[PDB]
Amino acid sequence: YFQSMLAAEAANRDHVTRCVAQTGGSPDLVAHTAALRLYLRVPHFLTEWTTDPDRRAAVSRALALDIVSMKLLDDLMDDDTGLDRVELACVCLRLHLRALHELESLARDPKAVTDILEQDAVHLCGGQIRTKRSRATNLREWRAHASTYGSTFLGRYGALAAACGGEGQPADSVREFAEAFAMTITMADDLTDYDRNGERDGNLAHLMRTGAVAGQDVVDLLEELRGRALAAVAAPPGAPGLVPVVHLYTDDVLVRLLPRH
Amino acid sequence: YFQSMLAAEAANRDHVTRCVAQTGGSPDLVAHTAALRLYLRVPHFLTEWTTDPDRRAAVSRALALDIVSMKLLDDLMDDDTGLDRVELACVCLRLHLRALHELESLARDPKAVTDILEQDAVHLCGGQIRTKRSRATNLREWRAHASTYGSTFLGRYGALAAACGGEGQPADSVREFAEAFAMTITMADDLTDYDRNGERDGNLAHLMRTGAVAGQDVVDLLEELRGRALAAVAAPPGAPGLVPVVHLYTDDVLVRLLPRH
Ligand SMILES: CC(C)=CCC/C(C)=C/COP(=O)(O)OP(=O)(O)O
Ligand SMILES: CC(C)=CCC/C(C)=C/COP(=O)(O)OP(=O)(O)O
Repeated sequence: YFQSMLAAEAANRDHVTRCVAQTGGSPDLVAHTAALRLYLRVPHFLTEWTTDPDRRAAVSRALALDIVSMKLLDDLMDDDTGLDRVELACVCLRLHLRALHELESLARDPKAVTDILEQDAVHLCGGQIRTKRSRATNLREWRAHASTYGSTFLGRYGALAAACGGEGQPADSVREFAEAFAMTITMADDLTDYDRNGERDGNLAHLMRTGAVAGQDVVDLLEELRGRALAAVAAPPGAPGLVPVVHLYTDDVLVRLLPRH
Repeated sequence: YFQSMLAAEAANRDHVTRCVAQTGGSPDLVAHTAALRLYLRVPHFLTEWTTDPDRRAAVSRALALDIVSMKLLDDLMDDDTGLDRVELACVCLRLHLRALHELESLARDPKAVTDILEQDAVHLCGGQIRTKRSRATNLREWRAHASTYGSTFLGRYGALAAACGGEGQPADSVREFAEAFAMTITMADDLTDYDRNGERDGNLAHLMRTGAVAGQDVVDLLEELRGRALAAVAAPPGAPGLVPVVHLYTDDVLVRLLPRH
């Protein structure tokens, strides 16, 4: 099942790029949203605890919609991309409105969705505002900024994934996996995004390159995140299928990322 | 009651600027969202058909939240403003999430909100994408672009306003008022926004200044929009309180806007 994954990634990549295009997406944007592999695939992982296949394929795409929406919300603020700003915005909002719509139907408690989304919208947002204001300058201090725009971000789709997955789901363990997994990813993004498009202010790669964070710490943490992640997957019932993934990813930062630095 | 209005504008201006600030709003943004008079006031009009005072004050603020959210969504795409992009985005999303949350509680049919929002999200969005792509060059052709980002935009809060206002509301007449009123506003924005911050491509002011639209047509339409608006206010029960407003505004474009051109 390092198949089931790319099949859902293909299925979610299709649903999204079809909403993107039919809304006025340009050939550079449908193309952009189609190439957001990780985002499109992540939903599959968040719904691993979900039993019925259809409802699984269901919530997997719903999440993929809002996740990309959110993504484009970024690209519009970061402003790098080079795509048109007008589209990025509409399409963003479009996709969202939609995810809300579908997620809202796959819910047991309709009111449930808007709950999760609101619960800490202040943390998620004030956290990414301040994150980019007072750029971090040390681990205990980067792992704090990464705990918001990263951990809490995915934490929520984790919760949604659970509120729309169908009763008998380790509600909070799903979230634990989400929040844990998410950070290993952020480190994966920082350790890579320094080399590729030369970055440096607040970056987790720079802070290592200037004795502001010991490589041994980075690792310690990366190893804790696996621990924390693998822990939540076990929680009963348990998501055997994710055990391989958690390793596959954490092992990838360790193997091909941390070495460059 | 050209009082009840500024009192609700003051009440909605407060609710919003308090969410904006507590989320990380900068002193230039809380200041910006506080000065968005029209947006903050419009909700009051959309809930004129609503009987109970509390639920009215209720849905009036809820709408004010998403309306500003949407506004800032713009400012981020237009990109003019000069505020930080990171905030505009977060705060935007914040405010939204919130409006959804409150509106969602003042609903009879929870699922109802996400319905309205989705119903034509493709029209609202594809409409504002294409609107700015193939910039308009004549009335029958500007009044078409204005029929989306403008009419349908407010049409929806109109519908929400009705789905959260409380049974026994001219569901569709509220929307008629919204969509009608909205366009008179857009003309008010174009007829003014040409002089102020020198604009010209697709602008309803330019197209008059180059024989692409006869002033007599502009007026004909402005007069139809009042007709259409005043019509929906009458629809039973009827919103006597809005009759003065509809005039007050349409009469203002006629009196102090159309003359400059
Ligand atoms: C609060 C909001 C609107 C957040 C933006 C959405 C988000 C968390 C994107 C993840 O990007 P990333 O952190 O994985 O990397 P990159 O900066 O390259 O997109
Ligand atoms: C579809 C989206 C996200 C639309 C933006 C929100 C909106 C309709 C703002 C109204 O602005 P306006 O038309 O009254 O004038 P201005 O361009 O000056 O803000």
